[PDB]
Amino acid sequence: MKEFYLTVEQIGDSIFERYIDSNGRERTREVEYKPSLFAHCPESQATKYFDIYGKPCTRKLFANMRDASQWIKRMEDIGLEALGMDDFKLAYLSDTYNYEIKYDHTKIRVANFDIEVTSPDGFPEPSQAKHPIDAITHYDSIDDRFYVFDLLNSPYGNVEEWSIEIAAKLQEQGGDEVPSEIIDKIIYMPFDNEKELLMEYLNFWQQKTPVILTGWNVESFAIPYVYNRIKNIFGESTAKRLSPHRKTRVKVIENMYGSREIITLFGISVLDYIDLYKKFSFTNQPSYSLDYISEFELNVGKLKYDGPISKLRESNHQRYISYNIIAVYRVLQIDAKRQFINLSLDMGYYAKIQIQSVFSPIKTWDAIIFNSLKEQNKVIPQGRSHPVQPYPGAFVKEPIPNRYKYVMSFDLTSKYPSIIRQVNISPETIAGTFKVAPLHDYINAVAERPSDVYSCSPNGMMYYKDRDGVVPTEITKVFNQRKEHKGYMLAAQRNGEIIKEALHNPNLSVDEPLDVDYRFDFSDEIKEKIKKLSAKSLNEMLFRAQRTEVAGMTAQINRKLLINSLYGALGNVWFRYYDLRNATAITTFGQMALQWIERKVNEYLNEVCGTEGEAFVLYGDTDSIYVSADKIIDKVGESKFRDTNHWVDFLDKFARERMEPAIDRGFREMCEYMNNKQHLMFMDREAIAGPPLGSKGIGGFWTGKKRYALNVWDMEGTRYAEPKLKIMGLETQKSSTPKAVQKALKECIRRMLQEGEESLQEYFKEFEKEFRQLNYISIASVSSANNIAKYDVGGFPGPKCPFHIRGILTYNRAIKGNIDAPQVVEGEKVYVLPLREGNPFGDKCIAWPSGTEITDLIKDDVLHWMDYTVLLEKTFIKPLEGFTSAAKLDYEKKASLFDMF
DNA sequence: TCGAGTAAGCAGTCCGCG
DNA sequence: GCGGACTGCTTAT
Ligand SMILES: Cc1cn([C@H]2C[C@H](O)[C@@H](COP(=O)(O)OP(=O)(O)OP(=O)(O)O)O2)c(=O)[nH]c1=O
Ligand SMILES: [Ca+2]
Ligand SMILES: [Ca+2]
Ligand SMILES: [Ca+2]
Ligand SMILES: [Ca+2]
Ligand SMILES: [Ca+2]
Ligand SMILES: [Ca+2]
Ligand SMILES: [Ca+2]
Ligand SMILES: [Ca+2]
Ligand SMILES: [Ca+2]
Repeated sequence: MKEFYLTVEQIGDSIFERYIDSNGRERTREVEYKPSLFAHCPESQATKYFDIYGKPCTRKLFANMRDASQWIKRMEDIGLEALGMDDFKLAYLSDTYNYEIKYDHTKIRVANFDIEVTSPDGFPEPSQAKHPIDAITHYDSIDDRFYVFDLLNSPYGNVEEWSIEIAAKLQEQGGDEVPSEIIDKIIYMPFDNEKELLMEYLNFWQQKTPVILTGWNVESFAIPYVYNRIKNIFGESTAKRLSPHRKTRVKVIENMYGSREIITLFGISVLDYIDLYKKFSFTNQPSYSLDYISEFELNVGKLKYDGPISKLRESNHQRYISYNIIAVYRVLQIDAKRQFINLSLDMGYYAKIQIQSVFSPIKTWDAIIFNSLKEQNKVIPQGRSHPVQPYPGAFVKEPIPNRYKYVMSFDLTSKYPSIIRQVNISPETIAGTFKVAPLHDYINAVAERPSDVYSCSPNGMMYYKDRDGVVPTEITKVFNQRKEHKGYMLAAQRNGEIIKEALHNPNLSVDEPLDVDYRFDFSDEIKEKIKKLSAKSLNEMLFRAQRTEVAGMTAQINRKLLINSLYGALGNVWFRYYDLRNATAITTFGQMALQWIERKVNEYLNEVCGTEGEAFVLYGDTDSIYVSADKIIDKVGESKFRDTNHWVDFLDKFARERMEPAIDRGFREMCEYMNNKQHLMFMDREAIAGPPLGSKGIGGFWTGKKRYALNVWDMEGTRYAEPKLKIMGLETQKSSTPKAVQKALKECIRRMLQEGEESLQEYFKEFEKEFRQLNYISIASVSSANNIAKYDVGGFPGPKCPFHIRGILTYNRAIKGNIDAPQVVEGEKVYVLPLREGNPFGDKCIAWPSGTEITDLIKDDVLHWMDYTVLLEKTFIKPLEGFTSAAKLDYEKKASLFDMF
């Protein structure tokens, strides 16, 4: 096989590399790598190396990496550019793997671990590591085994061995319900002292050294705790055995308020799953506890136990160990679904970076572009310091707040990357500038043509047209990958809807789910078989279809993120190719594109309707336009349609056969106006929305910018079995809104859009009447909590203290002394509840850590003093009032003359 | 919240507005 | 009571 790296590090003048050799075996080597850098040279000197602007360079080969680093410093002292890849390990990878890397994931050791630490006196701080590590579960992907290290004897209690027999039994048998599919994969090792546990763990680690190391909060807790505990018991040298090269660094992570330490393990790639999840899941969760995320992702029940976790080992060591094992498995289950490890490997090997650098799109793109340029013997520029400066972004149209009955939307494929490609925007393609007119003049095609030679953006920038820039070339490659995966995602989505339709008429029989590839649209034969399957088989297929859709979503949405982040990197001062001229060229072109096509669509529809100055485009934000289709429907007349699906078909056909060609003509003209390199503004129909035929539903509404709701029947060619609410920006979509209130507001919206005013009124009246019965957690607001100390003045709120911070201060006063009280953690999220006048907490609200029950001794008081009236007004009535005023509806029935009878 | 970007919404504080 | 100046937070794209 072709060789591929696992990890790479620079340690002084050596590159240390772990890799898979041509026979599929893991190897390690130390290489005295001699890096090269570059300086500009005269024309007279013959060279094969040129910088991205075509200026000749001479290659400097250094005796070692330290000499090269020192040369860079001396060049700074002289005031001359030192060109080339200054991150020498990336140059090493480029030289050693000068081909498209094909990797075999089955040869990569992926380790997933979790530790337990009993701590009677609060949270066990990893920097101190003052308490025994009393359990480690470490899953190894090559062995496919869970290795469980269990401490039986501790200063906090001696316990009996964990029983795999009890672990496997149902909870109704007094067991722990460790899933049957992993029971045979557990290798259980009890220890009568912590020193032998840790020594054995290190020997195990030496034999099965992780390449990818993951888990939940492993970077912020487990890794520093293990390292520091081992360091405390044995000394530094023993702790450094967690690194295969025996090198570690305490790394200080900081943001704007406060800093924290992590431990860099040289020769390991740590991908903490909480951080993978935050970057790649496109959620914003009220809590990031593993129990909360597991429930959300997997629909598994919370791991229940009596008493605090600090007393679980002594009271129920059996459950303690079983829950440690289950926690490790839950991360594996989340990854089986979301596939973020697969994503990280894919993108890491594509860019030729340390796999952990997938968290940094700047590093990822730096490597991709470097490797691309190096293939042509071109030399990358030196990175430079820039002051942070603002620059303009997207245009957002101010909508007229209203109900909107029939709506069709249109959206550009990968807009900003497509602009980069169309205009040919790159560091080395800048051709000059032209005299800019107001944007309005370009939008209305009255400004003089910018250039008859170069490709232009309405910010004044001109670009070469003779050859693609490196940014366009490389963004296109990742875009094409994205397009492939989006195809699989949408097919799986369409397939899911076929199965949902089939579930209306399930067959009474015993059978199996069909063995099919859900990434491809079901054939006629598969569809006929589906119509004869049982509900059980259909539901199994639906689950599999949905999992395939999720896999496609991960692959496509994060490649979209990567290419959009290349645009973003152009506006980040740490990017080697930072240039606000190019960042602004993209955003300003984007503004024009939106408003240009708004004009073109209005013009087209006014023509086919025989009107003048009528506004068909009701809204647009950044890219998409939303078009009112009322007049189109009315042109034929609602009575002509047999059912909802008939007018959806009609609008689908109208959009595709009439509107899209007009939009295409419109953008082709804009391309010629700007003299762009290639027409790539492909705006296709997105949503078709409206009320069910014959209903009193309103279809949709806008309250303002970034705030709307639509009842959608078809989305990008997926025809839903049941209509789907597309709600953007409204409180239903905000993690700060209480769970039960999201649910209620969503149902109010559903009733508004699908059923009408009377239906809304019936539901509102009931919610208002019954909501005090809702569980306190489900009606609590959520907020991130920053700068708690800044507003703490002797335990009381300082000037301008935020409401949620005031709540935390109230909580802190209430738990003074209470030893079984969780502390609110700076920068994490809290639940927040209002409190009625005269409550014993002495303030108008209280807050506590999100994802948790509030501690027992104040819970009864919070429940007794909760201000349901304020809660309802702020979280439910106020937002609903906004929805209904915008939609011109009443959520309460107003008096009429009929009341007199 | 270490990790690409800007636009813009709403909650809440403080305090003016005769 | 509502709105502007401001901080804080969270969303749309
Ligand atoms: C979602 C998102 C968009 N944008 C910008 C760049 C996008 O091209 C532009 C429009 O956003 P979108 O329409 O959400 O996405 P897209 O056009 O890139 O891809 P597609 O519609 O094919 O799924 O807004 C960002 O800069 N960052 C982001 O995270
Ligand atoms: Ca635990
Ligand atoms: Ca120490
Ligand atoms: Ca788009
Ligand atoms: Ca599309
Ligand atoms: Ca059937
Ligand atoms: Ca969009
Ligand atoms: Ca099209
Ligand atoms: Ca889309
Ligand atoms: Ca009490």
